[PDB]
Amino acid sequence: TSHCRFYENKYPEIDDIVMVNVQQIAEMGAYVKLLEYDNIEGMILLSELSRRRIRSIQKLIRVGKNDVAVVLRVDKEKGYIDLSKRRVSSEDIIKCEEKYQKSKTVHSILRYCAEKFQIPLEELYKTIAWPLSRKFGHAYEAFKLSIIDETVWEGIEPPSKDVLDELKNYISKR
Repeated sequence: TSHCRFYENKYPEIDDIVMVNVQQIAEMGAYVKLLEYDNIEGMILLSELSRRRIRSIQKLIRVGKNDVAVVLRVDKEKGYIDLSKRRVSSEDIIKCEEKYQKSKTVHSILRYCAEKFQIPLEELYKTIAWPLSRKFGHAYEAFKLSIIDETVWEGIEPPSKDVLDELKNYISKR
């Protein structure tokens, strides 16, 4: 449709560095959404927001803004996810931002097709993006590689040869 998770796994793994958007700041901590996992809910309790004891949170974290966090716990039965901002090194922030930007581009591209050819976005991910990602590490890389090498598309069975062409074609411009 118009939204779908970036990766194959529904939930992130522990120790994963995810990009998040801060929805609000409660008394227990911050509520955020995982931009890369179709906006599922995640929490960062106070002691994990920083070392200091804020007692004036809206000062350190600004609502509506993105941020980087590490996954500490994941309860798949209830859908709860515990994250930390504290523990993220400055290097992790840079790596996370780079990956997100790439995943964002891939998504934006696949979205173009999803609409145009009127097909469910998740099918394209399952049929193009993830498989390519499984082979070249990240779909974004495969897309760039495809520009200079057709052998990339080998094995990929799109929903219809028609879409694959519009894709090959779209990746070219810009």
